[PDB]
Amino acid sequence: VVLSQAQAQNSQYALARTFATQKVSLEESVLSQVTTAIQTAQEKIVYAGNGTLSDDDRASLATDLQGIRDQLMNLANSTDGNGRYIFAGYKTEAAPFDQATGGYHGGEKSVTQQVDSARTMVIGHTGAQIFNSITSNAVPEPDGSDSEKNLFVMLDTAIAALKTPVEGNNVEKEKAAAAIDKTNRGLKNSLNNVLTVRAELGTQLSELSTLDSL
Repeated sequence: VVLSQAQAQNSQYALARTFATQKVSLEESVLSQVTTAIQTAQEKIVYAGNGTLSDDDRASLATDLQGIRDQLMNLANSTDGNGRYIFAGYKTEAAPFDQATGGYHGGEKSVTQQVDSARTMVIGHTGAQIFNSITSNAVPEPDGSDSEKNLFVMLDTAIAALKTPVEGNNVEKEKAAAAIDKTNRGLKNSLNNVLTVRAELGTQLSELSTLDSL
Protein backbone atom coordinates (compact mmCIF):
# COMPACT_ATOMS: atom_id res chain seq x y z
CA VAL A 1 0.00 0.00 0.00
CA VAL A 2 2.59 2.54 1.06
CA LEU A 3 4.53 1.75 -2.11
CA SER A 4 1.70 2.12 -4.65
CA GLN A 5 0.57 5.16 -2.64
CA ALA A 6 3.98 6.85 -2.57
CA GLN A 7 4.44 6.04 -6.27
CA ALA A 8 1.13 7.83 -6.81
CA GLN A 9 2.13 10.77 -4.63
CA ASN A 10 5.28 11.16 -6.75
CA SER A 11 3.08 10.58 -9.78
CA GLN A 12 1.03 13.62 -8.71
CA TYR A 13 3.99 15.88 -7.87
CA ALA A 14 4.98 15.06 -11.46
CA LEU A 15 1.84 16.81 -12.74
CA ALA A 16 2.16 19.88 -10.54
CA ARG A 17 5.65 20.09 -11.97
CA THR A 18 4.48 20.02 -15.54
CA PHE A 19 2.06 22.82 -14.74
CA ALA A 20 4.74 24.78 -12.91
CA THR A 21 7.20 24.51 -15.80
CA GLN A 22 4.87 26.02 -18.39
CA LYS A 23 3.79 28.79 -16.04
CA VAL A 24 7.41 29.72 -15.13
CA SER A 25 8.64 29.52 -18.74
CA LEU A 26 6.04 32.00 -19.97
CA GLU A 27 6.77 34.35 -17.12
CA GLU A 28 10.46 34.13 -17.92
CA SER A 29 9.84 34.79 -21.63
CA VAL A 30 7.65 37.82 -20.90
CA LEU A 31 10.16 39.14 -18.32
CA SER A 32 12.93 38.87 -20.88
CA GLN A 33 10.83 41.28 -23.00
CA VAL A 34 10.19 43.53 -19.97
CA THR A 35 13.98 43.80 -19.54
CA THR A 36 14.56 44.87 -23.14
CA ALA A 37 11.70 47.37 -22.96
CA ILE A 38 13.03 49.00 -19.80
CA GLN A 39 16.54 49.12 -21.31
CA THR A 40 15.06 50.87 -24.33
CA ALA A 41 13.41 53.49 -22.08
CA GLN A 42 16.70 53.82 -20.22
CA GLU A 43 18.41 54.75 -23.46
CA LYS A 44 15.76 57.45 -24.14
CA ILE A 45 16.09 58.74 -20.54
CA VAL A 46 19.85 59.05 -20.92
CA TYR A 47 19.35 61.03 -24.15
CA ALA A 48 16.87 63.25 -22.23
CA GLY A 49 19.62 64.16 -19.80
CA ASN A 50 21.07 66.47 -22.46
CA GLY A 51 20.63 70.10 -21.43
CA THR A 52 20.36 71.59 -24.91
CA LEU A 53 17.49 69.52 -26.26
CA SER A 54 14.84 71.30 -28.28
CA ASP A 55 11.26 71.27 -26.85
CA ASP A 56 10.24 69.47 -29.99
CA ASP A 57 13.11 66.95 -29.40
CA ARG A 58 11.94 66.53 -25.79
CA ALA A 59 8.34 65.94 -26.92
CA SER A 60 9.66 63.33 -29.36
CA LEU A 61 11.41 61.54 -26.50
CA ALA A 62 8.17 61.70 -24.49
CA THR A 63 6.30 60.07 -27.35
CA ASP A 64 8.91 57.32 -27.68
CA LEU A 65 8.61 56.81 -23.92
CA GLN A 66 4.81 56.67 -23.93
CA GLY A 67 5.15 53.94 -26.49
CA ILE A 68 7.56 51.95 -24.35
CA ARG A 69 5.37 52.53 -21.31
CA ASP A 70 2.40 51.11 -23.23
CA GLN A 71 4.36 48.05 -24.31
CA LEU A 72 5.31 47.46 -20.65
CA MET A 73 1.73 47.89 -19.52
CA ASN A 74 0.65 45.19 -22.01
CA LEU A 75 3.45 42.95 -20.77
CA ALA A 76 2.45 43.54 -17.12
CA ASN A 77 -1.13 42.52 -18.09
CA SER A 78 0.07 39.36 -19.91
CA THR A 79 -2.12 36.22 -19.84
CA ASP A 80 -1.37 32.58 -20.47
CA GLY A 81 -3.04 30.49 -23.19
CA ASN A 82 -6.26 30.25 -21.16
CA GLY A 83 -6.41 34.01 -20.63
CA ARG A 84 -5.47 33.90 -16.95
CA TYR A 85 -3.22 36.88 -15.97
CA ILE A 86 0.29 35.74 -15.10
CA PHE A 87 1.40 38.68 -12.98
CA ALA A 88 -1.63 38.85 -10.67
CA GLY A 89 -0.95 36.28 -7.96
CA TYR A 90 -4.14 34.32 -7.28
CA LYS A 91 -6.41 36.97 -8.76
CA THR A 92 -6.05 35.67 -12.33
CA GLU A 93 -9.40 36.94 -13.74
CA ALA A 94 -9.04 40.77 -13.66
CA ALA A 95 -6.19 42.85 -15.18
CA PRO A 96 -3.56 43.34 -12.48
CA PHE A 97 -2.57 46.85 -13.62
CA ASP A 98 -4.80 49.83 -14.43
CA GLN A 99 -4.04 51.49 -17.73
CA ALA A 100 -4.13 55.12 -16.49
CA THR A 101 -1.74 54.91 -13.53
CA GLY A 102 -0.11 51.54 -13.51
CA GLY A 103 -1.37 50.82 -9.99
CA TYR A 104 -1.27 47.13 -8.96
CA HIS A 105 -4.57 45.49 -8.13
CA GLY A 106 -3.75 41.82 -8.22
CA GLY A 107 -2.96 39.49 -5.36
CA GLU A 108 -0.26 40.11 -2.85
CA LYS A 109 0.52 36.52 -1.91
CA SER A 110 2.83 34.58 -4.21
CA VAL A 111 1.43 31.55 -5.96
CA THR A 112 2.82 28.35 -4.49
CA GLN A 113 2.57 24.78 -5.61
CA GLN A 114 3.54 21.48 -4.01
CA VAL A 115 6.31 20.05 -6.18
CA ASP A 116 7.94 17.35 -4.00
CA SER A 117 7.27 16.09 -0.45
CA ALA A 118 10.06 18.37 0.63
CA ARG A 119 9.31 21.68 -1.06
CA THR A 120 6.65 24.30 -1.63
CA MET A 121 7.93 26.06 -4.72
CA VAL A 122 6.93 29.63 -5.42
CA ILE A 123 5.43 29.83 -8.89
CA GLY A 124 3.93 32.95 -10.47
CA HIS A 125 5.72 35.99 -9.09
CA THR A 126 3.18 38.68 -8.52
CA GLY A 127 2.84 42.02 -10.34
CA ALA A 128 3.87 43.84 -7.19
CA GLN A 129 7.09 41.77 -7.16
CA ILE A 130 8.04 42.62 -10.68
CA PHE A 131 6.72 46.12 -11.38
CA ASN A 132 6.44 47.68 -7.98
CA SER A 133 9.51 46.46 -6.06
CA ILE A 134 13.20 47.16 -5.63
CA THR A 135 16.06 45.09 -4.18
CA SER A 136 18.52 45.97 -1.47
CA ASN A 137 20.96 47.07 -4.19
CA ALA A 138 18.72 50.00 -5.05
CA VAL A 139 20.32 53.37 -5.74
CA PRO A 140 18.85 55.77 -3.15
CA GLU A 141 17.46 59.26 -3.78
CA PRO A 142 20.30 61.76 -3.14
CA ASP A 143 17.88 63.81 -1.03
CA GLY A 144 17.01 60.97 1.38
CA SER A 145 13.40 60.64 0.17
CA ASP A 146 11.87 57.20 -0.53
CA SER A 147 12.74 55.59 -3.83
CA GLU A 148 9.94 55.25 -6.34
CA LYS A 149 9.09 51.57 -6.76
CA ASN A 150 6.43 51.62 -9.45
CA LEU A 151 7.85 51.35 -12.97
CA PHE A 152 4.81 53.08 -14.53
CA VAL A 153 5.07 56.06 -12.24
CA MET A 154 8.77 56.31 -13.16
CA LEU A 155 7.83 56.38 -16.81
CA ASP A 156 4.72 58.51 -16.47
CA THR A 157 6.47 61.31 -14.60
CA ALA A 158 9.27 61.51 -17.17
CA ILE A 159 6.76 61.59 -20.01
CA ALA A 160 4.74 64.39 -18.38
CA ALA A 161 8.00 66.31 -17.79
CA LEU A 162 9.19 65.93 -21.41
CA LYS A 163 5.79 66.98 -22.82
CA THR A 164 6.03 70.22 -20.86
CA PRO A 165 7.65 72.75 -23.23
CA VAL A 166 10.33 74.45 -21.14
CA GLU A 167 11.79 76.96 -23.61
CA GLY A 168 12.39 80.32 -21.85
CA ASN A 169 11.59 78.97 -18.38
CA ASN A 170 14.61 77.91 -16.34
CA VAL A 171 12.49 76.97 -13.34
CA GLU A 172 10.41 74.51 -15.37
CA LYS A 173 13.58 73.23 -17.03
CA GLU A 174 15.28 72.43 -13.67
CA LYS A 175 12.08 70.79 -12.45
CA ALA A 176 11.73 68.62 -15.56
CA ALA A 177 15.45 67.79 -15.44
CA ALA A 178 15.08 66.68 -11.81
CA ALA A 179 12.12 64.42 -12.81
CA ILE A 180 14.29 62.86 -15.55
CA ASP A 181 17.16 62.30 -13.07
CA LYS A 182 14.70 60.64 -10.70
CA THR A 183 13.32 58.38 -13.44
CA ASN A 184 16.87 57.51 -14.43
CA ARG A 185 17.60 56.21 -10.91
CA GLY A 186 14.27 54.45 -10.79
CA LEU A 187 14.76 52.60 -14.05
CA LYS A 188 18.09 51.27 -12.85
CA ASN A 189 16.31 50.09 -9.71
CA SER A 190 13.48 48.57 -11.72
CA LEU A 191 15.91 46.80 -14.07
CA ASN A 192 17.77 45.36 -11.11
CA ASN A 193 14.53 44.18 -9.62
CA VAL A 194 13.42 42.43 -12.86
CA LEU A 195 16.85 40.93 -13.33
CA THR A 196 16.61 39.52 -9.80
CA VAL A 197 13.26 37.88 -10.54
CA ARG A 198 14.43 36.46 -13.87
CA ALA A 199 17.42 34.87 -12.18
CA GLU A 200 15.21 33.35 -9.55
CA LEU A 201 12.81 31.99 -12.23
CA GLY A 202 15.87 30.55 -13.96
CA THR A 203 16.64 28.68 -10.76
CA GLN A 204 13.03 27.52 -10.55
CA LEU A 205 13.18 26.19 -14.13
CA SER A 206 16.47 24.48 -13.38
CA GLU A 207 14.87 22.77 -10.34
CA LEU A 208 11.73 21.70 -12.14
CA SER A 209 13.79 20.15 -14.96
CA THR A 210 15.99 18.46 -12.35
CA LEU A 211 12.94 16.64 -11.01
CA ASP A 212 11.30 16.41 -14.42
CA SER A 213 14.39 14.93 -16.13
CA LEU A 214 15.10 12.97 -12.95
